[PDB]
Amino acid sequence: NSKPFKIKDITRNIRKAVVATTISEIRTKVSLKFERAQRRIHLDCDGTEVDDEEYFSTLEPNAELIAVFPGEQWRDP
Repeated sequence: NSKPFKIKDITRNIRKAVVATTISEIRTKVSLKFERAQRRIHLDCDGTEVDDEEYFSTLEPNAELIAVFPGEQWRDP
């Protein structure tokens, strides 16, 4: 294995952290942390979507993520 991760909402005002070993785990825990359903994980810096375990395994510890929920889109600045 597990690693720490930072996840924010798209406006970057809700700033939270999760410990996870798989993308399935991070998604469940991010829903519990944000109290919102069907989290989609994107990179904070560039909006890249993380939707397979292979790319999730390449992520560094304490990588900065954005949680984009249904009806939302990742925002740039």
